[PDB]
Amino acid sequence: AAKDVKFGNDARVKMLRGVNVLADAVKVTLGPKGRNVVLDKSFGAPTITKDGVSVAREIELEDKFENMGAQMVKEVASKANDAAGDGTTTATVLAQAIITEGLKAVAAGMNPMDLKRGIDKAVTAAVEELKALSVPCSDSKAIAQVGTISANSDETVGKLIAEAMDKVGKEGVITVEDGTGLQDELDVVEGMQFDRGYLSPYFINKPETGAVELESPFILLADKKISNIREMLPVLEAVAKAGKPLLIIAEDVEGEALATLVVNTMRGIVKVAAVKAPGFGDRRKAMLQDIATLTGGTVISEEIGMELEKATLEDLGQAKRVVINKDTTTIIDGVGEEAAIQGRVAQIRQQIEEATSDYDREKLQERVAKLAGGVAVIKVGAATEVEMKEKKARVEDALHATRAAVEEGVVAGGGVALIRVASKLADLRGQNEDQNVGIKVALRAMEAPLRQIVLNCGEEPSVVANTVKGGDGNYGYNAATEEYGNMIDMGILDPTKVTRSALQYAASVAGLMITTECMVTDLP
Amino acid sequence: AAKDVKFGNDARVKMLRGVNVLADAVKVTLGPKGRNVVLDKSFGAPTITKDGVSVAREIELEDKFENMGAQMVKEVASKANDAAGDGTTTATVLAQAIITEGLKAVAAGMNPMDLKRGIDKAVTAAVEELKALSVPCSDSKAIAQVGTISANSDETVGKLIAEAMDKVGKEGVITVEDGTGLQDELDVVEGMQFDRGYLSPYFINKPETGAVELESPFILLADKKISNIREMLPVLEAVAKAGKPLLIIAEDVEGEALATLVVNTMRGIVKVAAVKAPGFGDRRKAMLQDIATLTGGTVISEEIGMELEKATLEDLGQAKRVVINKDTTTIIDGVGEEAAIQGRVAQIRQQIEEATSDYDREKLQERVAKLAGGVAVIKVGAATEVEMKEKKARVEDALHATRAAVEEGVVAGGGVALIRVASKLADLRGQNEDQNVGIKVALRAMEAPLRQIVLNCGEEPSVVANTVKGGDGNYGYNAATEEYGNMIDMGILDPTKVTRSALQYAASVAGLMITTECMVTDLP
Amino acid sequence: AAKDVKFGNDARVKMLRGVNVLADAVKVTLGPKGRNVVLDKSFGAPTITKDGVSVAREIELEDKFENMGAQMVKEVASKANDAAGDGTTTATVLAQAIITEGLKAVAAGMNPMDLKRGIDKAVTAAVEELKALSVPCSDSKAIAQVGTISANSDETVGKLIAEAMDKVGKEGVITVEDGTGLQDELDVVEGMQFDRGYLSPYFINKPETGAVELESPFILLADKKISNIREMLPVLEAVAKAGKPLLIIAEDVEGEALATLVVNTMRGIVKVAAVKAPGFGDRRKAMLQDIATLTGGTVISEEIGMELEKATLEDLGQAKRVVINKDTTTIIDGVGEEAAIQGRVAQIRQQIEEATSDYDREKLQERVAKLAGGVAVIKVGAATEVEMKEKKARVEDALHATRAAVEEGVVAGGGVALIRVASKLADLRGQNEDQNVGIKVALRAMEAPLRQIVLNCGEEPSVVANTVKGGDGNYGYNAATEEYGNMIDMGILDPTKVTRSALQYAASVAGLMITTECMVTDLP
Ligand SMILES: Nc1ncnc2c1ncn2[C@@H]1O[C@H](COP(=O)(O)OP(=O)(O)O)[C@@H](O)[C@H]1O
Ligand SMILES: Nc1ncnc2c1ncn2[C@@H]1O[C@H](COP(=O)(O)OP(=O)(O)O)[C@@H](O)[C@H]1O
Ligand SMILES: Nc1ncnc2c1ncn2[C@@H]1O[C@H](COP(=O)(O)OP(=O)(O)O)[C@@H](O)[C@H]1O
Ligand code: BEF
Ligand code: BEF
Ligand code: BEF
Ligand SMILES: [K+]
Ligand SMILES: [K+]
Ligand SMILES: [K+]
Ligand SMILES: [Mg+2]
Ligand SMILES: [Mg+2]
Ligand SMILES: [Mg+2]
Repeated sequence: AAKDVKFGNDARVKMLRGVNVLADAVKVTLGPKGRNVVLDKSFGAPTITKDGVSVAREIELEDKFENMGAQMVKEVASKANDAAGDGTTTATVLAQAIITEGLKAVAAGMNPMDLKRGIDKAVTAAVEELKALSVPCSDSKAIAQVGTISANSDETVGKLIAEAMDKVGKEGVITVEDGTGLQDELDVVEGMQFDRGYLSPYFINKPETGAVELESPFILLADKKISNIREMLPVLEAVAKAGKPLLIIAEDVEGEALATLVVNTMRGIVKVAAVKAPGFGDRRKAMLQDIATLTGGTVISEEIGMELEKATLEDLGQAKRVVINKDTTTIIDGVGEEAAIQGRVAQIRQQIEEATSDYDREKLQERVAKLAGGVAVIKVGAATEVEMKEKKARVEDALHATRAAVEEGVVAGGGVALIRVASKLADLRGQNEDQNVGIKVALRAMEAPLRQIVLNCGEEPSVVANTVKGGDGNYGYNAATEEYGNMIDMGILDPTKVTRSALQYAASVAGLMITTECMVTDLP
Repeated sequence: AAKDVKFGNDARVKMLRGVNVLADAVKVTLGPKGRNVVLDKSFGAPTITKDGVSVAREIELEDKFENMGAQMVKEVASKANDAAGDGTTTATVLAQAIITEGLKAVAAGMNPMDLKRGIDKAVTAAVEELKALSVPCSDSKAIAQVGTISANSDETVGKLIAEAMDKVGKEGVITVEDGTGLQDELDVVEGMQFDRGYLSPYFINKPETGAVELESPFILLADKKISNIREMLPVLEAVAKAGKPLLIIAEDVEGEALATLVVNTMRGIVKVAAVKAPGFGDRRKAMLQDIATLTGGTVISEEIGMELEKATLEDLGQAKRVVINKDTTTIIDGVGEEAAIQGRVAQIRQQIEEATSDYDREKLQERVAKLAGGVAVIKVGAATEVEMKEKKARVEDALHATRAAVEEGVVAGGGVALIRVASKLADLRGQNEDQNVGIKVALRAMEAPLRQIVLNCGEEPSVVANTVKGGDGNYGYNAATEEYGNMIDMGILDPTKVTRSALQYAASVAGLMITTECMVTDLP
Repeated sequence: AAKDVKFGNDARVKMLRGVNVLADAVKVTLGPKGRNVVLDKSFGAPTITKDGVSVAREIELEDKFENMGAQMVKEVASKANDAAGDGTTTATVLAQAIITEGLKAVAAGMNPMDLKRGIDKAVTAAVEELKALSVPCSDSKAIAQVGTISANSDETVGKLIAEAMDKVGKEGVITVEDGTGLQDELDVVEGMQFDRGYLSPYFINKPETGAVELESPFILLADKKISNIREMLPVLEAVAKAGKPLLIIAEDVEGEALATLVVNTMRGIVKVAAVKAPGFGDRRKAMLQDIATLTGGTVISEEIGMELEKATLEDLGQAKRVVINKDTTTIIDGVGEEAAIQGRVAQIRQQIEEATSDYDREKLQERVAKLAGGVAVIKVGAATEVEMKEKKARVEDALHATRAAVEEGVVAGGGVALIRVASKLADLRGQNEDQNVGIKVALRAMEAPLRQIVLNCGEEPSVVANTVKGGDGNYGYNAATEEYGNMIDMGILDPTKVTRSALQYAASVAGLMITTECMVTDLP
């Protein structure tokens, strides 16, 4: 309704103070000597986190102007997280430095939009230099290293991730869940396994109790429910009874089919089992074809001139063995030739890139893996729930970080990257003096991350930053050992993707934020 | 509703202060060295914008009177927007100037209604002088220029629009959507293509690309959803003997029909495909006749005496090719008479002037494009959502502005146009001395845009206004380069329509506003 | 609720101050040098108006008593508007004057009830003197003049109204709507105009812009809906297939009834069209016979001993041409006897009385115009919405004023009429001295309008009032030219009816208001 407006430097100060609250809150978590922030939650017990964007998201201020500022820089940490998954704190520190020096330049009466232009040019150039310094991260050693770094110097996490990426490969899927016991644990499921259980509990064939085993069985795949009665199916069972046991996959299996199926499996004339198909309906309908081509069987598609009632023993798929429990169904191997199969693993790759980003990629690469690779799950150990949350957060951080490292390569850590490219951009100049100042502002702000890392140790940022600028190559400061040295040799690695993204995102919002000559909001 | 009344100068001052708050808020965005305003939003993050009407709309003041003033002048920016789409800020600045100088004139005790009379006369003359100064904007260079100017000196956007307008021809449509990646992108679809997919994936001919290609097919156009194949059948048998494929368009095609159709296209009995009609009921039924006349077939209307069972090969439409994928359908080289096409486009032009703006103009011209011209979409690149808002806003501004240039021609930018016609009206006089004063108020106020453009650079407006008024023709001040020169030669162009509009709209509300002797509102 | 009572002068002051607030608010709009009032509105933008009653209606005051006063005198402006349509401001000023001098007289201890009697007697006499002074207003010159005057010296309005009233005659109907473009436009539809559109768009004939033309067709008139009446129809269809096209008018034509009609106009058996009947159920059936006698056709009433299926080729009416679009239908040159036309015109004349003056007259005069004469519509041009409200208000004012003048004639403007009758009543006396004082109060108050018109110019009202009171006849003051002269020759004319009304209503509420010895209201 009724508004309140402020103009010029008067508004810039309020906005800046607002930025500074969010930034000062996020800064303490930066680097190895960084400390932890506690975020209250109304419903439960509090959460303790070193994760930057988690802290940033929770910040909101009275005094609506300061709040506007904070709400604006919150976006840099949020997009940093949503793109890379690590380095949010760094992106925030960069944003703060840029806003500060930038507004300082505006106070000098320099043209703000021109400052923005200079900054953005400086950033594009710096991004080129970054993409240049990057060296591929391939061998499991380096991977374990960047893993350890994103995890705040927990070696176990890095080595565990290196192992997982080693077993299921890069293309393979890796997920992380809460662990029961205190030790971190890595579970790896190979081959075709999907998450659904047996419809009838009577099917257990083994002293394994819940589990069910079928040796070299035949697999039947149906698009439609058997939900009516057992009428249509038995013609297939008659051919299936000749030499083999049988596995069923469909939409669902109702009583009339199930009970009779049970009675026949009990004596049993032939051993049979039935489970729901893996996913939600359409995706799952797509996954039935996966199971089909994998087992060398054919899907029965109601919407074609193949009828559910008529099917022959050759229509069935074959497998070495199959195992079912309350949770998942498993095929121990496909009997179909790898030419056609790998044809389908390759052809699904055209489906891999799409407007759905990672939503499709998790379960699609899941699909690809289940056919070719494997799926992995990391159970994070902790004593208490408050340790559990933070620990798992660092783990997911390390996972994102390693994926980024693998994808875009890595550059020297400890914030030595940005300062190193900044030294290469010293001769860069713009169209006018204002733009020159903008560039110089950006180049100054790229020192921020390192100075903050040093500062969290309670040491001179000026001195360390200088003695680093005195050096060449990967020479940098090791904050944990509080000594200088070669970063790459010390195994301190920043994934290029996260440094690149953090810088890009910081400059994007700070650039716009320093062009503010007016602010409009609701009344207090 | 207990009221509160104020009279005369006592009330005029409150009104003026409010106006001054709205205007001073909008002004900072004026011109190239103009700056940005931040608008808080309850639901989301704040918005950063250089767009004038965007800032104007958000303004509301506590004091009911001041608020009445602001709420009244907000309309000039709004109408500016609804007519031109650019020049909102300018229209606001003109309104502020006229109001200020006018109320001062009332302080002299002059007759307000006569001041309005004088102002309106001066404006009426100035518009003609503008129509004289306006020169055609045709070549892609000029278009690119006005684009660049309205876009706040982003040349890329200016070139993009000129290019697009070149590719889709006149009557072709150009729209802008949020872009996925950081770079700007121009997409162009030529001819008749609508967004619907094949109903069954089994229809696919010539895979991969999951596309269906029909060479010289028959197009079937149905107003109703297709459930049974009985009603469907005769025409299909007629086409199978015909030697040709068949394309289907309806509200939808239900199971029995799809299934029968799929099985028949599979057996290799007939090559067929089916897609939904393009829009919602009135929209789709309206577009069915377009597609019909384009392909020379006749729509089967249950609501007329054609029933689907009775259908003829002549009821069918024909085309050179049709191509369908999961997303879009395309009709290539329809066989419908060029006569019929220009007939229906002409018949749509009567719908073009329809009193309901925005989407009606947008989606109607869209249809036109599909029949004759082509459609284009400009995707705006940005790192973050706030940058996306700023860039995309500037893009639609540049878009409307270029369209305005094409329609009404262009005049010298930098507001040098208004001052130039104002010098031409210097000998104008009215019926009495007061009206004479009104004219002078208008002519003095036409300097405002230029003086503000200069003022936002932090330079003497007085001096620039003088040295410009000393000159003639298109000689003006370049605010970006902060040096003088010919406006047209330096490519600073104001679309004549937005400049003409800004002035008329400003004058209409301000003229009335200075006639206020009393103000009535609710009590605090 | 708990009340609050005040007695005598203490309460009278409270009433008076409120009256004075309403009045001082309305007065500022009086005469040519009058000014404008701004009225806040919660939902939308504020409203700017010179219209008196509009300002009056919006007034309500905190203090309950002052509010009682204002709320009571608001009724004079309201009744003035509801009767005349102009002269609201004048009526208000009269009321304030009368109330003021009256309360003054009450302070002298005069019997209020006697004062009321004196006032009313003086007024009743003053009306006679007015109708004596009244001169016929006929010629388009005069019409244009009083029109222009009520419109606040906008000549275009006077000319437009004169054009319409000359074109459509007096009895003809005139309405006013918001205009598309900036310029005022007068549209005139001669002959039989019909408000409803075609039910099927396929009926379209040779014209474009979706119009249908039938040359020398037959007219069909039905009381009942045609749906299942499809089969009833053909007996008539035989003549339509024989020699000529066909037109249908009824309650409605449902689906499948319509379709058959369309198909035949397509195949080319018969050219036909169908539209809904004009009005709501009972009103409309009366207008059907009008159309019947106009075209020489006969109404078919299912609700009479006219049967639906059987009708003859001669039972139909004939016309030169008919034209239909989405909005309106038009019948050219009915073949019905002038005997029948003037017969229905004459038989409606007892109905022009219509047992009331208000609701019915509006749409009845519409019917009257449509049958013999013609209808006119004035579209009002404006740049912006706030101007549109103001312009159309003055236009509607001028329209009412012209009709009033034509019916009752005109008298000299500038409020010189009343001051002229006041001189004639100088010898008037009552029953006792108090009543005499009342008479003199009315006569004294009749000077008020002129003195206010003068006062809004910032001139001595006393001086102009005296030097005007010194002359005779139509001698008066022109406030726009600010010099004296003959009023009617200068084209300043007040319709006798509005002055007569203003005086009567003002006297009615003011006479009673001064009789107050006590006031009761709710507590704060
Ligand atoms: N032992 C270390 N010595 C020097 N720099 C380190 C060390 N460990 C991590 N860093 C640097 O600190 C940064 C880690 O920041 P962190 O606190 O994880 O928040 P974020 O990852 O969101 O920036 C990385 O850029 C990394 O290069
Ligand atoms: N470099 C420049 N030098 C001088 N005038 C300019 C320059 N760029 C734009 N202008 C003028 O400034 C005005 C820009 O309007 P803008 O500030 O974008 O808001 P709006 O278009 O809503 O008024 C136009 O008159 C344009 O001609
Ligand atoms: N040029 C003029 N000189 C003097 N009086 C005028 C002039 N024009 C109009 N008037 C008077 O002004 C009065 C009407 O003005 P206005 O207040 O706008 O409407 P109303 O009072 O009828 O509601 C009429 O009595 C008319 O005679
Ligand atoms: F504080 Be982090 F590693 F996003
Ligand atoms: F200030 Be704008 F580009 F309408
Ligand atoms: F106050 Be008005 F011109 F009816
Ligand atoms: K961290
Ligand atoms: K702008
Ligand atoms: K008035
Ligand atoms: Mg990290
Ligand atoms: Mg602009
Ligand atoms: Mg009037």
